[PDB]
Amino acid sequence: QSLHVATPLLHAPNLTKELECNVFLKMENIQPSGSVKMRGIGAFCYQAVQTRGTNIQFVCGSGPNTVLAVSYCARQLGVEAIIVVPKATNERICQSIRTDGSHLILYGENWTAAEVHARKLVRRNGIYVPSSDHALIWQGHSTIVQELKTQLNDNPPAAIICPVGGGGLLNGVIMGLQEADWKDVPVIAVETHGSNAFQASVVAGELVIMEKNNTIATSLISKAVSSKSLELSLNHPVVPFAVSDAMAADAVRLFAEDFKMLVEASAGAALSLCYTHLIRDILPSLSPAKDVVVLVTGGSDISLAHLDEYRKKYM
Ligand SMILES: *Cc1c(COP(=O)(O)O)cnc(C)c1O
Repeated sequence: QSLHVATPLLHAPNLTKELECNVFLKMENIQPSGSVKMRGIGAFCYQAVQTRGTNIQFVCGSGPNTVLAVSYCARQLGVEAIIVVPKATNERICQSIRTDGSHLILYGENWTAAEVHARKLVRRNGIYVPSSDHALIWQGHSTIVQELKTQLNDNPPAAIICPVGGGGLLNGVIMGLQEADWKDVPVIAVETHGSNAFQASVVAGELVIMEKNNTIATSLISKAVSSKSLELSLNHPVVPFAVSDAMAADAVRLFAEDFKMLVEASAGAALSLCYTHLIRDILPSLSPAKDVVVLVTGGSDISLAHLDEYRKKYM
């Protein structure tokens, strides 16, 4: 069936009180490998093996949580994995990949360069695993909504807050909502100002290309958003919103204090709409009779030293 697991939907009572609205947190940090990537990437990897067999090699350099998901899936599926990460990568990320039995290569100043290098390593029976832009990834991610429907007792929420990098998760959410007949549920698509290709693309009505962007929200860096994201944004209620690195960092700190979990600034971006109350400015109708769902995407590009740095720099 699938490599991902059903995850908890936690009530956030201090937030619910503060916001005068029910806040639920969808906990993707519980997935094998530590992030929501397990859904999308799990689906891609599973299908690749069903079609191509177990003599393939998975190849990936497309971001920290993608490579972790690929490493995990390759071990579960009994397949070779070739993984590239930037020269200065978090050591536990490296150890996890080695422990899985993947072949780890250290290369590049950032994840874009790791990806560029990884792409050149794909041989005749190798398959490159993208982070976001593939139909299988969207299908995999869409499983989150089927779960949400059950967990919320078929009551459509007032909004779903969804971090956006390349738009894979976004696409699965919107597609899941259409399949669930929740076509009217707004998705708040959150990015940081440092890399806002989705938001910029919606303004332009075409795919904006960005180079050299950086942000603490590593998994949200993308040169462009998927063409599918822009297409779906025309036919479903989507609100693009951007927050600062300082807001995302503060949310990571607050979530660690409140829920005792360390999540990436990527997930912190979505949580920041609640912690800052900006959600109320976006949806002025919110009331204690209404529900908001935050997709807490998890991620492994976070550590105690990140939290030291965030506190010093942004607070
Ligand atoms: C992949 C990911 C996202 C959203 O990514 P897309 O590229 O838009 O699919 C958000 N948070 C984390 C931690 C991720 O790994």
